Amino acid sequence: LNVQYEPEVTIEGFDGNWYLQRTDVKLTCKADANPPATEYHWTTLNGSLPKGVEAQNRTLFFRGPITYSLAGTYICEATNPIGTRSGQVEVNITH
Repeated sequence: LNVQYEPEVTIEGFDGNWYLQRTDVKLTCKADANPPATEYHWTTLNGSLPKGVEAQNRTLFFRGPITYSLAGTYICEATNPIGTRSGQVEVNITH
């Protein structure tokens, strides 16, 4: 297209406060750009992946209900010919 921009990374899924007993607590990472992407980077603020999440492509599928060990910042970066952008989300567990 006439416009070329670095991929816009967005987090989708449960919008709001995350409830312990809910399977709706999964998140999807989307990068929107003129070209899809050349590379995709998925990393959390802790640099590691929790044992409660099942990762599939740019989709964060939670294996079940959200737990305290599932709380934190999930970030993803997309590498494109126009640049690299990252999106993050901060999940908190209800009390």
